[PDB]
Amino acid sequence: EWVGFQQFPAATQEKLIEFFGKLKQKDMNSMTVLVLGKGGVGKSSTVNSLIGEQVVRVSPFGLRPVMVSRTMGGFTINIIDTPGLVEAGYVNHQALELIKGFLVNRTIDVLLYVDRLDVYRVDELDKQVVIAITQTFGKEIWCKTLLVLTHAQFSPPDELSYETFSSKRSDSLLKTIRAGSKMRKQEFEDSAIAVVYAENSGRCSKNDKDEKALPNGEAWIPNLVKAITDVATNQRKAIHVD
Ligand SMILES: Nc1nc2c(ncn2[C@@H]2O[C@H](COP(=O)(O)OP(=O)(O)O)[C@@H](O)[C@H]2O)c(=O)[nH]1
Ligand SMILES: [Mg+2]
Repeated sequence: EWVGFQQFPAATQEKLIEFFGKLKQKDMNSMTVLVLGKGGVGKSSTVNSLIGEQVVRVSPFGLRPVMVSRTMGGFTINIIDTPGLVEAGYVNHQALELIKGFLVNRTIDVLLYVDRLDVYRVDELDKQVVIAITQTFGKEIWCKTLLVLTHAQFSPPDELSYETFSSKRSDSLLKTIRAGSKMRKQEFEDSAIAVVYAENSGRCSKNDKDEKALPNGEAWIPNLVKAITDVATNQRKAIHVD
């Protein structure tokens, strides 16, 4: 049993059942979502949120990946949660061979590249991480990618709007994904990487259906699974590691 699914709001399960069924007609009855990111960004919390139960560890401070599989009515979602890819402000190459080792003989259907919304810049390290992922998995992982921005409930401090701040922050990271993967114009706009927002804090405003809602009113956990279901299905080739 997927026990976390009975603890979702009534309207979140209505939508999840509707998205899993839309896959079960392309004859896909399972999918593998890899979760990659720097430490601190909320990768483990987004897994706990998606699964609807506390299944991976949550911390302000390693070491092996953990696969989390749940089945609901003929459909299997496997989500791999990884160590942070960063340490001492340098790309951690060991955490990357551990993730690489756990993925040999697996088919990755979606990558969720996770970062925080609530951050004012991107640097060399952010690009060093994009490049290490490209060198590990191939430029093709970015055709199966979602940019997932946690802390979505943040309020920019400086008299500057939520949509101005977040479209700048998104633009930033997508431009860093492009440069770091050294993809050409045509290849980059034809992976057309979507940006989805996450609010994992228990402090998170609910909408009128008890769904964890973004500042615009939308149940972010349905938005995330619609988007996952879509990359899993966009008919770009999936990433088999061997
Ligand atoms: N407010 C808020 N805090 C978050 C969110 N996601 C994660 N956190 C917090 O950030 C810290 C790092 O979380 P974790 O999920 O372990 O991220 P990881 O290191 O990438 O696995 C924890 O103390 C979390 O509670 C979010 O969406 N909103
Ligand atoms: Mg973690």
